[PDB]
Amino acid sequence: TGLLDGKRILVSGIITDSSIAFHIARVAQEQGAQLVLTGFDRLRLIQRITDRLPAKAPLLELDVQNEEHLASLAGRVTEAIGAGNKLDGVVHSIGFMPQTGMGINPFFDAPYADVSKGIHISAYSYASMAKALLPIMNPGGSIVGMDFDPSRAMPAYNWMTVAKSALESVNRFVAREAGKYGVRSNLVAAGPIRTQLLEEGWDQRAPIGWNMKDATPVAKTVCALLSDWLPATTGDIIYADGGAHTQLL
Amino acid sequence: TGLLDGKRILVSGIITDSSIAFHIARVAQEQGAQLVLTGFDRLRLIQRITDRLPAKAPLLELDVQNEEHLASLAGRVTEAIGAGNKLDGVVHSIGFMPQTGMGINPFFDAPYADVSKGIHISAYSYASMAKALLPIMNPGGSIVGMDFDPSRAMPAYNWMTVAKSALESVNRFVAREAGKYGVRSNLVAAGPIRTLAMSAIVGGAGEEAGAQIQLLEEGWDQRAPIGWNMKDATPVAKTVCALLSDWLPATTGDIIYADGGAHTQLL
Amino acid sequence: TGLLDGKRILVSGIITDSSIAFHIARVAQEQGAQLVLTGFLIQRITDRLPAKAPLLELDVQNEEHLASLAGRVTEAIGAGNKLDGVVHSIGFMPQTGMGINPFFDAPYADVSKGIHISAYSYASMAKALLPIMNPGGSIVGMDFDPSRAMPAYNWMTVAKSALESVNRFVAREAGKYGVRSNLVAAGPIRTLAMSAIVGGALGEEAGAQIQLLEEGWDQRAPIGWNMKDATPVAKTVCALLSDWLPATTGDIIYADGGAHTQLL
Amino acid sequence: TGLLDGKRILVSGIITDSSIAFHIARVAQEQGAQLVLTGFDRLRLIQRITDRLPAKAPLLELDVQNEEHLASLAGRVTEAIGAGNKLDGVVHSIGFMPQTGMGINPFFDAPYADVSKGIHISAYSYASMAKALLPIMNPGGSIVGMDFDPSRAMPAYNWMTVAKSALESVNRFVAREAGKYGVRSNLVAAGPIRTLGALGEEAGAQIQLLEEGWDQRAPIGWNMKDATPVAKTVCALLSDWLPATTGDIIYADGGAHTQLL
Ligand SMILES: NC(=O)c1ccc[n+]([C@@H]2O[C@H](COP(=O)([O-])OP(=O)(O)OC[C@H]3O[C@@H](n4cnc5c(N)ncnc54)[C@H](O)[C@@H]3O)[C@@H](O)[C@H]2O)c1
Ligand SMILES: NC(=O)c1ccc[n+]([C@@H]2O[C@H](COP(=O)([O-])OP(=O)(O)OC[C@H]3O[C@@H](n4cnc5c(N)ncnc54)[C@H](O)[C@@H]3O)[C@@H](O)[C@H]2O)c1
Ligand SMILES: NC(=O)c1ccc[n+]([C@@H]2O[C@H](COP(=O)([O-])OP(=O)(O)OC[C@H]3O[C@@H](n4cnc5c(N)ncnc54)[C@H](O)[C@@H]3O)[C@@H](O)[C@H]2O)c1
Ligand SMILES: NC(=O)c1ccc[n+]([C@@H]2O[C@H](COP(=O)([O-])OP(=O)(O)OC[C@H]3O[C@@H](n4cnc5c(N)ncnc54)[C@H](O)[C@@H]3O)[C@@H](O)[C@H]2O)c1
Ligand SMILES: Cc1cc(CNC(=O)c2cc(CSc3nc(C)cc(C)n3)on2)ccn1
Ligand SMILES: Cc1cc(CNC(=O)c2cc(CSc3nc(C)cc(C)n3)on2)ccn1
Ligand SMILES: Cc1cc(CNC(=O)c2cc(CSc3nc(C)cc(C)n3)on2)ccn1
Ligand SMILES: Cc1cc(CNC(=O)c2cc(CSc3nc(C)cc(C)n3)on2)ccn1
Repeated sequence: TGLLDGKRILVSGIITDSSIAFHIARVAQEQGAQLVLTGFDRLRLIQRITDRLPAKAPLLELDVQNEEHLASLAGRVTEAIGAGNKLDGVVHSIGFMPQTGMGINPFFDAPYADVSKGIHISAYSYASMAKALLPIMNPGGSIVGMDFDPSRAMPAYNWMTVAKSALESVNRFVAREAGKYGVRSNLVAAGPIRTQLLEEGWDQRAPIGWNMKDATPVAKTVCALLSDWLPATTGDIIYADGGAHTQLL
Repeated sequence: TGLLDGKRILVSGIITDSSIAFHIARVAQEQGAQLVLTGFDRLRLIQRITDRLPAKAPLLELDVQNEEHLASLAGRVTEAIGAGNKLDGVVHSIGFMPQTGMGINPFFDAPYADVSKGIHISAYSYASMAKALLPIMNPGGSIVGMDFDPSRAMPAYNWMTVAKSALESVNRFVAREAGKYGVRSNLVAAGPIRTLAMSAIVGGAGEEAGAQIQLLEEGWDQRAPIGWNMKDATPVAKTVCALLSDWLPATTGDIIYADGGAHTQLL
Repeated sequence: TGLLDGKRILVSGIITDSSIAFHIARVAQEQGAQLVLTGFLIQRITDRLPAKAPLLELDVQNEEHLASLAGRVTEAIGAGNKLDGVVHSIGFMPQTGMGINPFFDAPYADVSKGIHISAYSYASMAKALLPIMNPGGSIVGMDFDPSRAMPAYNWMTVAKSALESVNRFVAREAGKYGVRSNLVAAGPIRTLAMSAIVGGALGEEAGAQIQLLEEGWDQRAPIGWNMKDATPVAKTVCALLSDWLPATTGDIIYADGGAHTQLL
Repeated sequence: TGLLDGKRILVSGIITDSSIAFHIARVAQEQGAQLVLTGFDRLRLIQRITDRLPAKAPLLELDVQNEEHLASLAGRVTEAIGAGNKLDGVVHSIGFMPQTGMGINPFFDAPYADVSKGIHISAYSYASMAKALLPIMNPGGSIVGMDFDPSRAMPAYNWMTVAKSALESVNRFVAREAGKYGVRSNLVAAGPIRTLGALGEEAGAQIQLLEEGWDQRAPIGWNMKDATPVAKTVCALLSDWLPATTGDIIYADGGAHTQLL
C-alpha cells in the first residue's frame, strides 16, 4: 500500500549508487512503482548498479544526444512494460557540463562547443524525452526533472547554472505540450548533494538544515510529484533545498 | 492505510461546505488524519457544517484577533487530543478583507482601519497561530497556510492582494521559528475557487468588479496547461495534504502553486 | 543643464542630513529641480540643502494633513503649476518589530503602525498628489528587498513586501494620469540609526549578526557596496524622476551593487 | 549637453532602421555619445542604414559565431577610437532563432542544431562580447543587452524564450567578471516592438492577442510601433545615473509584467 502502487515509471540518470536517480528509483520501488530504467554509455556498469535496487527493473540504453535512441525509445519502453500498457511517470535526472564550463575554469574560457553539449544534455533533452514519451503516457501522468536554483549567479557552477536557467524555461513549454495529454511537467530544485563555502552556507540558510550526504528527502519530493497528491501543479518548480532559497542569512 | 495515518492535525477556517478548509478536512480524514477543528464567531452554524465531514472532530472557538483565544489555544487543543499528545499538522485557512478593501471600491478609498483589520486576519495571524501551536507540535510537523499569488496586481482583489504579499513574507519568518522545532511552514497558492465571498463578487455584490473577476477566472482556465475548475476545491485540498505528509520533508518557507500551472504561462 | 531641469518635485522623509531623502533632495537640486519638502526642527536640516525650498508638515497617519496636502503644495508652487515628481522616503517600525526582539513577540498594534507608515502611506500620498501631477510625472518610493527573510529586519521586511504590492496597485491608478510609480530597492545605508547598531547599541550577538549581513552585501555585490554612501541611491531615484525610464512602472529598480543577483 | 556627452559607446545589432539598435544608436548620438557600430553579414546594406543616423560612425564587421572576428574586435575598436582611448559603453542588441525554433513550428519539432545556433547568437555571445571588450573598457563603464521577459511561457516564442532565460543567467555571470573592471552589466527587457498574414490565420490571431495584451496590461500603455522608450532606457543604463545596478534587468515594457489583467 505505497504512494505509487501500480504506477509504471521511467527513471533516467543512474550512473552510481550515489546518483539522485538511484535514490528516486529506490524510494519509488519501496512505494510500489514498477520501473523502467535508462542509462547512458556504461550500460554493463549501470546494470550492476541497478542490481543494488530492491526490485529487478529493465534497463534501456538512452544517449539523449542520439536521435536514433530517441526515435526508438517509446517502442523499446512498450516492449519492456508490455503492449497495451503506458507510463504514468517519467523522471529526467540527467545533467552534464564539460570541465571548461563548470569548476575552476574562468566563465569566459568555456568554448561554445562545450557549452552547447552541456545545454543539449541538461536542458534541451528534457523536451526530447517528453516528445518521445508523451505518446505512451496515461492521463494524470507526471514528468519530473532535476533543477539547481539558477535565479542568482554563484562561483564555479558557471555554465551549468546557465543550462539550469534554460531547463526551467524548457519545463514551462513542456507543460504546455504535456497538458494536451493530461500530463503534468515539473522540476525539483534540490540543494547540493555529494553524487565548500557555497555548499556549507546551505545548511546555515536552511531553516530545517541541509544534509548534502542524504539524497532521500530529494527522492521523496520527486515521488510526491509522481503521485496523485499534487494534481494541480504544472510548469512549476518544487524546492527540496531545506528552504535555503527563502533565506538571505 | 492513508497518506496521513495517525497524524493529529488542526484545521482552521471552515465556515461553509464550499470552504477550502472543509475540503482539506474531508481529504485529511479520508487519508486517516485525526482532526481538531477551529471556527470563528458562528459556532453553532459551523458545528452543523462539520457534522457533514466523514468523521467526528472536536470544534474549538478561535478568533485570531482575540488575544485570550490565542493564549488559551494550546491548552484547549491538548485537552481535545489528550495530555502527552502533540499536533503533527496545522492548517491556516483564514482570510478576510472588508468591502472597502476589495471589489468595486476604488483602491485609494480603503480606510486604514479596514486594511489593518484585513492584514491582521489574513497575514499577521499566520504568525499568531504558529506562536501558539509550535510548543505543542511534534518534530517532522507541518504548518500550511492558504495564499493567492500576489506577484502581479489585478483588478478588484486590491488590498487582499497586498495582505497576501505580507502573508508570503510572514511565512518565510515563521519557517525560521518552526525550524527550531523540526517543523516546516509553507503556503499553498490556489487558483480562484467559488467560496462564499468569491460567488458574491462574481454576481456583482458592482458590475465592474464582477466583470473583471469573470475575465480573471476565464483567463486562469485558459492559461493553465491542465485547465482550472473554480468549482472544484479537491485539487487544492490534496496539495495541502501532500504538504502535511512526510513526502515534502525538505520544503520550508516556501509556496506550492495549486493553480493548474496558470502562473507559469502568459497566454 | 541638469537631469531634472525645470521639474517640480515633492520630497518627503528628511529627518537628518544622513536621511536618504536628504541626499535625494540634494542631488535633485544639483540637477535643476525645484523642490517642495514635507516633514514630520527639520527646517535647520533642510536649510543645509543647496537651494531654498518650502517645508510642509505631513504626518502620513493624519487624515487632515493628507486632505489638505494638494492645496498646500499648490500654494507653495504657485497657482497653475503642477508637480512632475513625488518621492516617498518614509519608513517606521517600532523596536518590538525590528531589531533584537523575537519575531513572535511583536504585538499587532506595533506591526499595524509600522505597516501604516511604511506601506499604506505610499497609496495615501499618491491619492493626495496625483490630482496635481503633470502627465509624464513620476512617483518613487524606497524599498529594502524583502524576497527572502533575514535576521532582525523581521516585521520591517513584512512591511516592505506589503509596500511592493501597494506600488503595483498605485501604478494602475497613476497610469490614468500618465504618471509612473516605482520603488528603488537600496542596499543597507549607514543612517544615524544604523551606525549605532554597528557600534554596539543592539548588543554583542545581534551586532555581529547585522555585521555579517552588511559585510555579505559588499561581498555579493559585483561592483561592491559602500553603506556609508547614499549618493548612488539618490542618483537612482533621480533617474526614475527623469524622462529617461519612460516605459517603467509598477516596478522595482535595485540600487544595491547587484548583491540581490548573486548567491555568493 | 547630453546624457552621454563624451562617452565612447559600441552598438551592435543594426540591420534595418526598424532595429532596436538603430534607435539606441540614434538616441545615444542625440545625447552626445561617440559611437562605434558593429554589423553582421550585409555590411553594405548596414552602411546605407547607418547613413540615416544623425552622425557618422565607423562600422566594423562582427559575426558573433566567428572566433577570429571576436579575437580581433578589441584591436579594431581601438583603431576606430584611437590608441589610448577606451569604451565607456557596449550595447548587445543581437538575437536569432531559426523558423524551426520560433513561430508556427511545434515546440517539439525544433532540431538541436537550430536551437544551438539560436542560443549561440542570442545568449552565449553576450559573454563573448564582454570577454572581448572588457579589456578596453573604462571604470564606471556599462554593458547592456536586450531581453524579452521569459519568466512565463507564451505561444510562438518557444526556443527564443528559452534563449532569453539563458541570456538572463549569462548576464548575472558577466556582471561578476565586469565588476573586476568597475563595469556594470544589465539587460533591458522590452515589450514587443514591430521591427521588420505571413504566419497564417491561427498563429496570426494568437500572436496578435499576445501582443495586444501588453497595451491592455501596461498601466501607462504600450506602443508596439515605437522603439524610442526602449532606446531611452538603454541610454539611462549607459549613463552615470544607475551606478549601483548590475547583473540586473530593467523592464521597458509599460509595466505590463507587473499586472495580471
Ligand atoms: N548533485 C547535486 O548537487 C545536484 C543538485 C541539484 C540538481 N542536481 C541534478 O540532478 C540530476 C542528476 O545529477 P546527479 O547529481 O545525480 O549526478 P549523476 O552524475 O549521478 O547523474 C547525471 C546523469 O546524467 C547522465 N547523462 C550524461 N550525459 C548523458 C547523455 N548524453 N544521455 C543520457 N544521460 C546522460 C549520466 O550518465 C548520469 O547518470 C542532474 O540534472 C543534476 O544537474 C544535482
Ligand atoms: N477562494 C479563493 O478564490 C481563494 C484563492 C486562493 C486562496 N484562498 C484563501 O483560502 C483561505 C480560505 O478561504 P476560502 O476561500 O475557503 O473562504 P472562506 O470564507 O470559506 O474561509 C475564510 C475563513 O476565514 C475565517 N476568518 C475570518 N475572520 C476570522 C477571524 N477573525 N478569526 C478566525 N478565522 C477568521 C472565516 O470564518 C472563514 O472560516 C483564505 O486564506 C483565502 O484567502 C482563497
Ligand atoms: N539601510 C537603510 O537605511 C535603508 C535601506 C533600504 C531602504 N530604506 C528606506 O528608505 C526610506 C528612508 O529611510 P532612511 O534610512 O533615510 O531613514 P530616516 O529615519 O532618515 O527616514 C525615515 C523617515 O520617515 C519619516 N516618518 C516616520 N513616521 C512618519 C509619519 N507618520 N509621517 C511622515 N513621515 C514619517 C521620518 O520622519 C523620517 O524622515 C525608508 O522607506 C526606508 O525603509 C532604508
Ligand atoms: N522586436 C521585439 O519585439 C523585441 C522584444 C524584446 C527584445 N528584443 C531583442 O532586441 C534585440 C534586437 O532585436 P530587433 O527586434 O532589433 O531585431 P533585428 O532583427 O533588427 O536585430 C537582430 C540583430 O542581430 C544580428 N545578428 C544575427 N546573427 C548575428 C551574428 N551571427 N553576429 C552578429 N549579429 C547577429 C542581426 O544582424 C540583427 O542586426 C534582440 O536581442 C531581440 O531579441 C526584441
Ligand atoms: C570529465 C570531467 C568533467 C567535469 C565537469 N562536470 C561533469 O562531468 C559533470 C557531472 C555532472 C552531473 S550533473 C550535476 N549537476 C549539478 C547541479 C551539480 C553536480 C555536482 N552535478 O554534470 N557534469 C569535471 C572533471 N572531469
Ligand atoms: C458585503 C460584503 C462584505 C465583504 C467583506 N469580505 C468578506 O466577507 C471576505 C471573505 C473572505 C474569504 S478569504 C478570500 N480570499 C481570496 C483570495 C478571495 C476571496 C473572495 N476571499 O475574505 N473577505 C465581501 C463581500 N460583500
Ligand atoms: C534601536 C531601534 C529603534 C527602533 C525604532 N524605529 C526606528 O528608529 C526607525 C527608523 C526608521 C527609518 S526606515 C528604515 N528602513 C530600513 C529598511 C532600515 C532602517 C534602519 N530604517 O524606521 N524605524 C527600531 C529598532 N531598533
Ligand atoms: C518566419 C520566421 C523566420 C525566422 C528566422 N529568424 C529571424 O528572422 C529572426 C530575427 C531575429 C531578431 S531577435 C528577435 N527577438 C525577439 C524577442 C523577437 C523578434 C521578432 N526578434 O531573431 N530571429 C524566425 C521565425 N519565423
